[PDB]
Amino acid sequence: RHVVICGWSESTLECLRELRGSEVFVLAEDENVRKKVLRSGANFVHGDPTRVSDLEKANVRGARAVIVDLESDSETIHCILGIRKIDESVRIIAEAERYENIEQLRMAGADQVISPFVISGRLMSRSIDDGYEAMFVQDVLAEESTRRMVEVPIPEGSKLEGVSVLDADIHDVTGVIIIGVGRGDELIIDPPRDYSFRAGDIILGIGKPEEIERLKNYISA
Amino acid sequence: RHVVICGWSESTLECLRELRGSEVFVLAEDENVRKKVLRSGANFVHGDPTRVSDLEKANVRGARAVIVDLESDSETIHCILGIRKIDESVRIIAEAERYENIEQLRMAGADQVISPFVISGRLMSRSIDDGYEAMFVQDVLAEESTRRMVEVPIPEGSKLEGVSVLDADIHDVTGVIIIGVGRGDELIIDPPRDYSFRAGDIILGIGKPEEIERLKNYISA
Amino acid sequence: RHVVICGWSESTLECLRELRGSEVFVLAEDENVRKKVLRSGANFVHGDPTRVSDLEKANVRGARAVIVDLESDSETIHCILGIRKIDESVRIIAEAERYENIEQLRMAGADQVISPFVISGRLMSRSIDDGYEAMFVQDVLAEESTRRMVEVPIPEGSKLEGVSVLDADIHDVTGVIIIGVGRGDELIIDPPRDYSFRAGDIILGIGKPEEIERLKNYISA
Amino acid sequence: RHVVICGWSESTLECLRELRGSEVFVLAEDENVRKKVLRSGANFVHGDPTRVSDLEKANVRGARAVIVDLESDSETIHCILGIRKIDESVRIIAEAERYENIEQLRMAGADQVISPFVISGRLMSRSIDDGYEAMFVQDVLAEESTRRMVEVPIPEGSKLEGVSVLDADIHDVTGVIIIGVGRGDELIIDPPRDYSFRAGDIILGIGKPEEIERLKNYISA
Amino acid sequence: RHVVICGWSESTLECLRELRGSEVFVLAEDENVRKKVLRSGANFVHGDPTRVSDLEKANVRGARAVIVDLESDSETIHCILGIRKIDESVRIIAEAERYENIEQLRMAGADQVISPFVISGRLMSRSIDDGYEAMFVQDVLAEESTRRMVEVPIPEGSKLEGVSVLDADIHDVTGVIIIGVGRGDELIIDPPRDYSFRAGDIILGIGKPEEIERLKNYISA
Amino acid sequence: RHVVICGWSESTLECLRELRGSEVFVLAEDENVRKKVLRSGANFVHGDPTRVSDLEKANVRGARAVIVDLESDSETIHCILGIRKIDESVRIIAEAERYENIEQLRMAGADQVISPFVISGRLMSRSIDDGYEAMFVQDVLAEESTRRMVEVPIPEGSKLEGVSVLDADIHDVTGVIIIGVGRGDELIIDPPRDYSFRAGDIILGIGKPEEIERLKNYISA
Amino acid sequence: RHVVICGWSESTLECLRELRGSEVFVLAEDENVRKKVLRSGANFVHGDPTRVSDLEKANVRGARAVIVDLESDSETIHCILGIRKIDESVRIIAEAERYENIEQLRMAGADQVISPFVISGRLMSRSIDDGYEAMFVQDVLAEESTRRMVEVPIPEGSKLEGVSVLDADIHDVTGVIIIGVGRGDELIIDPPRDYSFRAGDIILGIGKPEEIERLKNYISA
Amino acid sequence: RHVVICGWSESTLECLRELRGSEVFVLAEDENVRKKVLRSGANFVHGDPTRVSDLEKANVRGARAVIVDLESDSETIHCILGIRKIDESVRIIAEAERYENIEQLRMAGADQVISPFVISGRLMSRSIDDGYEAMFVQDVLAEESTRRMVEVPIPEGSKLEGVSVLDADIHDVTGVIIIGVGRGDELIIDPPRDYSFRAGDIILGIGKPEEIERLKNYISA
Repeated sequence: RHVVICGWSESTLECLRELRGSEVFVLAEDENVRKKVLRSGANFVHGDPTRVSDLEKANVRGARAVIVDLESDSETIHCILGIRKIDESVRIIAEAERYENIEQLRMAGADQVISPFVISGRLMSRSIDDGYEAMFVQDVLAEESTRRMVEVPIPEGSKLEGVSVLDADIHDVTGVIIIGVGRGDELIIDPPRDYSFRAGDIILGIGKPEEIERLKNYISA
Repeated sequence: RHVVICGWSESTLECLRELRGSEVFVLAEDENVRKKVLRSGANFVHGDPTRVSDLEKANVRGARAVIVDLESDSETIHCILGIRKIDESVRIIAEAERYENIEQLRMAGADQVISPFVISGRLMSRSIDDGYEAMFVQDVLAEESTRRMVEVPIPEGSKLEGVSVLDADIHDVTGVIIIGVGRGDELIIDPPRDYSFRAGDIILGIGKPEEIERLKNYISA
Repeated sequence: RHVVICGWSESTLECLRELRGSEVFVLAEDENVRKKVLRSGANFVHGDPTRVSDLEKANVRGARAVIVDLESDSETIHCILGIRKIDESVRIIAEAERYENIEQLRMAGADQVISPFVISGRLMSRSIDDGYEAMFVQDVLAEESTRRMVEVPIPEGSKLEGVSVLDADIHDVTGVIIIGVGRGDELIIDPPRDYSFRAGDIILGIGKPEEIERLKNYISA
Repeated sequence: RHVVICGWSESTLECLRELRGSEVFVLAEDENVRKKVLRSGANFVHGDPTRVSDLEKANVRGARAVIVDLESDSETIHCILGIRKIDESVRIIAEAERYENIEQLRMAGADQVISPFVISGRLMSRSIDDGYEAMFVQDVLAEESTRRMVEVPIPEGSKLEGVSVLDADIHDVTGVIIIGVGRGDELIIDPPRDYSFRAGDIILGIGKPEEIERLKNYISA
Repeated sequence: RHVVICGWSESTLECLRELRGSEVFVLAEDENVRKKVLRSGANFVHGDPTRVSDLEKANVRGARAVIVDLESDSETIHCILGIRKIDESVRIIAEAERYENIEQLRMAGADQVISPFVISGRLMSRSIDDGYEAMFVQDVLAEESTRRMVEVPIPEGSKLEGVSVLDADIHDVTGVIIIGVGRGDELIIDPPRDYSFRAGDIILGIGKPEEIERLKNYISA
Repeated sequence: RHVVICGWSESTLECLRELRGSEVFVLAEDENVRKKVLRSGANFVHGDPTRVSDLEKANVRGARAVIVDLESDSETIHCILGIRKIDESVRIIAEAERYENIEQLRMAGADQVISPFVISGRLMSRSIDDGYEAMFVQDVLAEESTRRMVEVPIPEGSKLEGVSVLDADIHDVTGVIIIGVGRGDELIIDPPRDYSFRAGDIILGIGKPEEIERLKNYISA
Repeated sequence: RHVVICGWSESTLECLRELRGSEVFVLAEDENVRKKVLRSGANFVHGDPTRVSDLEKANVRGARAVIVDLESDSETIHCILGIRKIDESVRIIAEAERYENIEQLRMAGADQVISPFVISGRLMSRSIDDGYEAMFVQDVLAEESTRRMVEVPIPEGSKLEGVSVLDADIHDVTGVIIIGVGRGDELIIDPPRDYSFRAGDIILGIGKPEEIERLKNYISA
Repeated sequence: RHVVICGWSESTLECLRELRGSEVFVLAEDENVRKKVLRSGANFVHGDPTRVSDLEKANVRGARAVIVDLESDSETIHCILGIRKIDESVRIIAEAERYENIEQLRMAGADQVISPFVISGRLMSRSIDDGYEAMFVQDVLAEESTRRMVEVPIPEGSKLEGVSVLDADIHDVTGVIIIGVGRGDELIIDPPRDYSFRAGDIILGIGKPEEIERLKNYISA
């Protein structure tokens, strides 16, 4: 199981910061891309990511996950549609440029959508006056200068097994703010006070390196 | 006061959903852009955002804010530098493509920096396995489908003035998670338990429309 | 109610041979297209037919039909999807370039697809030796030099109402070779001999101009 | 005896679906085309198909057939002219974009013309209202989902030799709709009832795999 | 009756030095050509000279003559074919780039071919050693600096009517070297000594302007 | 000694039909040109013909002749200027686009100018009415179908040495029309009746292959 | 007497900073240049500066001076040649890119040559080590921070008329470093100690605005 | 230690006249640059000199100097900033196009700036009338035909150590016109009469080669 990236932008370069060590195949039609992809220590596959026979050429079936990021949403959607006809199980992460098309990328079959231009534009217009939101996003989601965001799983037979959010007191015990809990494909933001934790649940929250460290300790029993 | 936009992408289009009805002047060299900018109900100024004389031609001095989003960070930086030479007061929001260049846009004189490709790429790599963080960002920062992030100010003569975060009990009172407090240019994420609120402080948090309303009530009168 | 054409090619031009006298609106982004479109006696709408806001600008909702034929299947698919989110009733006729994408075009929401490239290329390989098929296609489906394909509806109170296909004996009476009968969205090619006609049925036949005239009379009053 | 293809499009790619296994020379001047051609399993000769020296380089002389599909009818007509100047015998199959030029493709020398854009354009305009015709052509000339078009010869000493059309009663005996009969270079569509079959005639008809198979038996032995 | 020019090169600008005073319509697709064509006191028609409807648009039927000079031979031919399809009578002067195609221009329907590239290439290799031929062509066919080639008609009731070439003694009486004599469509280069002149014959030969005036006088009245 | 060719048109390719078997080097900057240049059996030198160091690179000093035919007159002139700067003796044959620049190539330092565009334009305007001149240029200077122009040298101790033009009676003895006589750098078109031939003079005239052969014999031995 | 400028660059723009107030015609091929030229307050003529007819359209004849700065030395040379055909008197100032062509620009007819790329590259290579030379040129010929270069003429009835270099002792009297002396068309840098001044001689020297001011005083009255 | 050059122009070509034989590495993104750079005897690094990772790859750290001259002031500035973030010691020589940006190039960290466009344009306006200045610049800074600009160090134990400019009398002794004295980073143009020389001072003068040679000897041992 390996990672396939369709298209190449700064996004997919930043993506290879955390996959550089894993076998990554980049599928793009432009030749000039070969140089850049090999600069990042990834495999390059020359072909058209909108063509079904070329998606297979890059082992899309049986692959760990596919990241789609082409030059228009038109191409991005069409590429997704191709993957779903090749393998309906493989995880698809795709970038959406236009807001209109977030819905389309999902209906094409993308598992998770990323809308960086929708965010950017929204953060711009809000930050005209103040935009403390903007510098939050910049410092937590972009730079992670002091704080980071974490997905921590509750392991089987955890200390928090069957413990309500109220009793768990996660924020004061560990320092991490609890944003929400994830089960399956579903995230419950700001969970009810008496929600009960299970093994396999995902805790999502903001915290510094140490507060995160305390969190991981606080969970295994 | 009016808003000047340098360059044109989907970001700046998405940006105009919120200023649509305000005096917005878009400065770009490409002729094809006039067509789209007039489609969005904004003014068009034909010039080179990197040339100082064209920046003045677009009323950058004494403008409310300038948003900089050009085709490369090279240009973005060069544009900012031109603005800082016309007016060192005017608020500058700029989007950075490469990570290495976030530091540079600040040194050039940008007030708030946005890094959509840094976020996008980082979200991509971590969402290969799970990515509940990814769908959080998607549903609150991008789509605002159920929840939203808010900046509410503490009015002069507030009910919460001189009251600590522990005493304020804002989470249990209103439903809104308090992420941080802004004073001046400084955002304090997860503020000290005994931190004292002042008039003019900005509350940054996540909430549903109703939970937001209860917060607005909870401050004034 | 009018016809909207997304994109411009020789197909969409040949299409105006039969609507030449109707309000046809052509939506395309390339400026060069205007000149050609106005030489055809057609309305031109400048815009991106993959952008929902531009499709609506072209009065796609409540139009007679939308013809989609863009530079790539990628865009053609995307366009269809956008139309389908503006109006799910409007009839969509779309041209597929690649074979793999005929079924993508239907699953996007096009009511009728055409694969001129697939027909053409398949016909090529088959005409290397003989190819009486190719000259059938050319002389009947392209030039209509002597014979034509016809769709003739069986009107209310028709002479043929409730008459069996063998009993009707249309080929020997009229001259027209009956290929199939259409009801609703379903075409029964070579219908069983004991099939009954109803008012509303469509007869699909090959025939000479006089032979077709003879059919129109044998049906009504 | 081998096949020469001048120009590269989705049509010529679809051609090699049926030619894969035989010796094909593809002549175009774009280099990008080498890649797609060798992964299609054909020989590639880089050069200008409108230039006679390059056509000769591509073994047009004494080829089984030459298929011409260039970017404009200008080039396609010029190409055919060249081929006829090298070899006036070789079967020329050429694709006409514009209607006006179908007449010219023949006058230049092409033995059979295909006009995909003309067919497509006409099917579009017709299918606005109903278009059961479109879905016939789609499901028999393109997809061959249930029915196909056949060209079966009458072999030497066949059961049907010297038998009249009415006497042969082919539709009822076999299930196949007889469209026409080919003698020499001409197709007689809907032949007279008393037409006599000869060894060497070609039957052009519509039928399913079983009906087709029944037809081949019905003639020989 | 008026002159129609397809395409635009330096040739066609030089052609206009002697029609400037007549109505000339240049038919080209390039917008840039408009500026140049109006700088010569010539009319501009915007259109595709290989498309028959654009050819008709520019009054090709009933035009005095059509000059065809397009960007490739492929086109020049296609253009000529279109003109011949509108009017089989109209005089066609066509410029030929490749030698291969001098034949094809004539078969397409050109009344006179000009092959400046062929002439030029031959003069090049020829003039490496000597090329006295080269400076003749330069000084008589290009510059006409002292001499020039003449076409002079023999008027009705001419002093030369019925006089043989020997008896007429033209070179010695007038100074004009006779190259040939034209009747109908036939050009006799170096006419035999006993060739008899007729009213309507064209004398073709080289001469200074005084030698030409001498000939004019020597034939008429 | 060898031929150096700056630039590449159909002119230069035609030029090579007569040198094919000589070491000819084509100096051009374009990569596409390599293909075509090696397709004619010529050598490719990659350089900028207007850059003197690249000019030297291609053995311009001490080369038999240099043929200049670049894409604009600005370039052609420039080139000629470098070659003259590298060597004032070397034979330069140069093609002229605009009439304005025939003077400029000669002053730049070209030995013989060819102006096919000027010739072709004049022949166009001329041939609207008649143009028997046109078909002469076509059949004698371009195609040489039955006649051609010759340059025949008078050998040392020729039978014509010291014989006058009248006494030589060349036309009547040989069949060749004499146009002019070449001495040194000077061409005397239509030489006076009493011009005395010398060993080294060049007879320039039009003739059939047999008429030319007759002349060669008539002069020597 | 007005100024014609051929071609547009930052140079010709920097030029108009000192000319704005006088009649300037700018001749350029590119349309985009119009807006920037009228923003600079000079007349713009659209046309080909390498063509005589267009140069005449731009009023080169009897202009005060013509400045030539086209995109290649090729064009600049051709351009100058054209001007010299129109007016052999007009002062031609031209900019040389390549060093090899400075000699060509003069031989073409340019009165003064400026070689900014040659000065630049030369200053780049020297300054690797020290480069106090680089900062002199920058601070005197470019920025004129504290000092600049002067050309003060010696008027009729001059105090210095007939006085020698040693006796005039110009540096000690005025602070101005005497660089050279202009007589006719020729500058004598660092003249003999006993050189005697004349009215109309031009002094070329380096100085501050006060030092320069004293020199003007020092000469007249 | 070696020299790194970012971007390529005739400036950087002229630069290699003085380092031709030294290890020069040229960093540019355009493939086409490769061939030109290797014709100059320099090394080519393929990369984007605005990307920090690519400046690193070019060994910018600890290089002798870095010369920046890119397509636009935007890119030139970005480059300098990248270098200063890699090494804040390395000497940066950069070329500025626009006047506004000379300010910026230094503020980005360039040790020495050159503005060939500013000089050139300034000289143009100045030289419309006379311009002996321009011919100083041309013949001394550009061509160096008779006289050169020089930087000579006063070595340790110099004859001139601690001698004033009045007492040194360098102009009358050696013939070189003393312009300024350089110490550290500062140039004192036209130094005071009684300025004392020190070991390590740089003398900036204008001299003939013998004049300069005479200075080198007057200065040592």
